[PDB]
Amino acid sequence: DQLYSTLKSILQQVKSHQSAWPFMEPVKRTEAPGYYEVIRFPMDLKTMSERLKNRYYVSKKLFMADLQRVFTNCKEYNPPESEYYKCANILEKFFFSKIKEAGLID
Ligand SMILES: CN1CCC[C@@H](Nc2nc3cc[nH]c3c(=O)n2C)C1
Repeated sequence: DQLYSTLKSILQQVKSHQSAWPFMEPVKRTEAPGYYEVIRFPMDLKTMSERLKNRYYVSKKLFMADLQRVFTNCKEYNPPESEYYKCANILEKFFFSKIKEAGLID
């Protein structure tokens, strides 16, 4: 499917970005105790990859929602001057640029 091919490319490019390291896998309780009592809807790029392979992203408004949740979770949990917050904004920019290059639209 062409939609699948585009999203996989976009996601793979996001996963390769230098600023994607805080979001590759789910937050661990060891890394942030009590995280999962504040962030009701966790999301990460591994979870997104599996969701892509399982064919859950039948639309753009969907792939966007999951990836945006990653950023909003980080901005809600962390302060603006932490490296996690900084990484979210850098990666968000890159993401939106990649969305434009592909002309991905609803
Ligand atoms: C799998 N692990 C590897 C290590 C980094 C972790 N991601 C992460 N950790 C902390 C700690 C405080 N705030 C955050 C945060 O916002 N994030 C996204 C994911």
